[PDB]
Amino acid sequence: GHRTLASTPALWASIPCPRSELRLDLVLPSGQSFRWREQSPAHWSGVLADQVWTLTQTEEQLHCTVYRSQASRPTPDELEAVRKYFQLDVTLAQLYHHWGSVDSHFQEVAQKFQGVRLLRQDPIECLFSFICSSNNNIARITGMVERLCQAFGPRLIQLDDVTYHGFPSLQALAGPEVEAHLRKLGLGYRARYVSASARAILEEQGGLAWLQQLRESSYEEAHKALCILPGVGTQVADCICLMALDKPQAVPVDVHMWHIAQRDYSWHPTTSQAKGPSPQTNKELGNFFRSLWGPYAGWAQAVLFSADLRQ
DNA sequence: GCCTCGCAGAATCCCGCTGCCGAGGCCGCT
DNA sequence: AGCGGCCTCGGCAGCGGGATTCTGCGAGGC
Repeated sequence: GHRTLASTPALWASIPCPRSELRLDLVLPSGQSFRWREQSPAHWSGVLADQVWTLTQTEEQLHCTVYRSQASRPTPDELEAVRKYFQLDVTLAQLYHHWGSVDSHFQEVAQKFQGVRLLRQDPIECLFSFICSSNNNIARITGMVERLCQAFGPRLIQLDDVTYHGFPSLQALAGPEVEAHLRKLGLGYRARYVSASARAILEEQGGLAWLQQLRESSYEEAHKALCILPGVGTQVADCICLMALDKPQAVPVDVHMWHIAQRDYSWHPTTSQAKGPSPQTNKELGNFFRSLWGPYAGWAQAVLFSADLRQ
């Protein structure tokens, strides 16, 4: 079973994270990832780097525990791994103050919202998780990615309901027949969007090196490089850039963002000739959000997304 | 004696949207 | 002067499971 606060008191790891800077219940199930579930209150669990992670939040600290194989006191290198995963070197209070000074709508939204953060995931993990998250509700994608991880991932242990697996290796998905096999599992057409976006990594773009060299490249170059891949449009390209490549200038634009804009901000496509999902409208909204907010507008977008979901 | 209220069961919407199909702009050369 | 076709636009629609939202059916009792 998933570890509870009274399960194994010597199997935790505390890191400094105030509740004003971050809130677990508003970030992880808020579309940004699809490998974390809740069983007990204020608990989350998902596999990263072939290791099961369980996260909970106290008033001023974040508590962590791991499943691998029979050892406690997780090593500080994984603490730095989750620190990079959670942008703990970044401060959000000053960013909230900046946004409230420039625009009072974000302050009114954040009058009860304190700490909608963003993550920084592995690009293979985040990319393949967000392939099958297009035109799809969160719970379906969560079960969807869990079933894919069961089918193609190295399992760890059956933890009282369902086995947990490492996220599938890139050699496991770049083969043939995988589209039909995952369509049997129920990925929909996204299965094709996985297959065409697996071999293209290793057979036509240059392997894992081409993708891993994009974490220090320029914005538009990396954006177009991800957009060339099949199934990775501008929304998931910006999602990968923001949550796997450390590009805080990127604002994801989706159904929630556009409903929020058209109902709260009175923004309409000026240069564009329509009001429907389109790359020009996405670029216009990105430029507008960057100009009105600044260089870190994706984080304010994340707060807006968490506000949209819990309402 | 039929019509208000409940009530179970289909229909449709929806959800963190890309690939392909219409379309102007830019070149093309009669 | 005459219209063919490359290149980023705009509009859906493909894939499932859960909510709404309609959509017809029993009891009734004024």
